[PDB]
Amino acid sequence: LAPITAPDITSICKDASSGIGNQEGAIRTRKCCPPSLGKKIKDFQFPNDKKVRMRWPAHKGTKKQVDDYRRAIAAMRALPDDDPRSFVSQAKIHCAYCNGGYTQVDSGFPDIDIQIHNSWLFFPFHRWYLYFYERILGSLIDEPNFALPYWKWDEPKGMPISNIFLGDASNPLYDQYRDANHIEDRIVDLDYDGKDKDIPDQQQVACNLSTVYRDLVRNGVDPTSFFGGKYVAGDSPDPSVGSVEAGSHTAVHRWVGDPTQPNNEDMGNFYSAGYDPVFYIHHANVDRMWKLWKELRLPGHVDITDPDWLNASYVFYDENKDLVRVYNKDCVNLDKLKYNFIENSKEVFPWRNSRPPQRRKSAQVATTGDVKTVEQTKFPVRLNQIFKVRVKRPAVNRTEEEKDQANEVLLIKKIKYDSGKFVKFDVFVNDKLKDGVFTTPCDPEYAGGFAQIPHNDVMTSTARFGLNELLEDTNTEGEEYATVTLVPRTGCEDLTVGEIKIELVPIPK
Ligand SMILES: [Cu+2]
Ligand SMILES: [Cu+2]
Ligand SMILES: [O]
Ligand SMILES: [O]
Ligand SMILES: [W+6]
Repeated sequence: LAPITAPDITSICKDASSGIGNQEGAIRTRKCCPPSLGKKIKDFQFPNDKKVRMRWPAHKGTKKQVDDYRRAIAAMRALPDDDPRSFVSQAKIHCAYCNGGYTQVDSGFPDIDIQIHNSWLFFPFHRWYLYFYERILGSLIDEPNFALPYWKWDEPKGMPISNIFLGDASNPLYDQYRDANHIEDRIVDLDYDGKDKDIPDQQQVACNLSTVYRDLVRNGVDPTSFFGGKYVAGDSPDPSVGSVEAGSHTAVHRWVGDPTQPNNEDMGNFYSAGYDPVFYIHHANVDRMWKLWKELRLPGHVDITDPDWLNASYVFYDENKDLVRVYNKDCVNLDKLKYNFIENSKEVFPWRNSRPPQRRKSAQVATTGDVKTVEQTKFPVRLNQIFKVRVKRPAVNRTEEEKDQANEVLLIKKIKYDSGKFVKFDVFVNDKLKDGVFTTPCDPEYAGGFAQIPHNDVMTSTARFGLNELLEDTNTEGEEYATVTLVPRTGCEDLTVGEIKIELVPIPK
């Protein structure tokens, strides 16, 4: 067993040096280390809160919920910087853990950094991060039952940035370093690639709902595909990045960050994202997606039970300025963490049925055209342009019972690129429409994207796309090969793909 283990973050820490493409021009500090107060690290104890903290949609808060949240951020902003509870200290936590603050010295690897992103540590780390953040905010205003808002971008009216975050600096929830084009009641683009789409609001809303369905159902088919790939001590730069992390979560980061800043600060980069209050509220909904993913009660939607994940741990300051070590295993049950999320109390999530519409055969031509197979192709391949290839399937016309027991999964492995820049490419499968056919940004042929916030230690990544639905949706369940189109969107000039294949992945019970 070799679980990732944060060191004494007050003894072992160094300025952030990873994932920041323009350090010279950086708007925020790279000195992201937490203050040293001489505290001894204590083990986590489950909270004894009387009530469950009920996190609320940021666009539908009561006057008290908004005022308390505003009042708490104000108090946090007033704290001396060196206070571990301060506005700046809380932002630096993200920078320390995401941009090279710590090493794996406690595991016996002092020359390897810890990265909690692009791995199965993604969800539980941010869960713990927010747990303490919330409890700190509550303490500052003496509200024992204080709860964060969440950015419900899975709800149409929750998709624009809530107006509680807007205005000027007289509003504590305001951040000047945001994309000026995206703060004027504009609808978030959950599959943003750095350029505004020119599409009707109704269509952006519909595709956003399809993005949530894609991240949580179409591609989030099991723990590996949803949480991200296995990451243990000794592992130096990926593992595979999860569906939410490389999907809606990354899109929102780049959508909010100010593209006129050198690293698209604040939200556009891990090192600066925490200086925007909306960052935590975005991640509050990401945290909620883990809960929703379980609540779907679909096969494969189970929590990780690998000891190497369960026993991984981080260290945070709490509201008492004590150092607390927390483990992944202790954050899986929200009841025990004494918070949850106000839900709609309706039959269904608004995105629950946003599976792309079935492609009509009348809209398709016979074949995907003249295209070579993976075996006829020389890898690696460069994505300086669109790349198409036929991938051998492990089987054709699988039964519902077989599809119920294993996901057919497209693997794009050995994705090599400079990660000093934001990267995105899109993936389409069995695209073969007749000329003239109406298309949208969320057609059934669209498998999703690979999107990566900068995290240069070149870097090597892996993406996993679910095909059980898509092959049905494109009428290609009987075809021996599946035709894969990779479409570069940004940062792919130097990017290389080393392996492409399709596998049957048994659904874990
Ligand atoms: Cu994030
Ligand atoms: Cu993060
Ligand atoms: O993140
Ligand atoms: O993040
Ligand atoms: W319009």
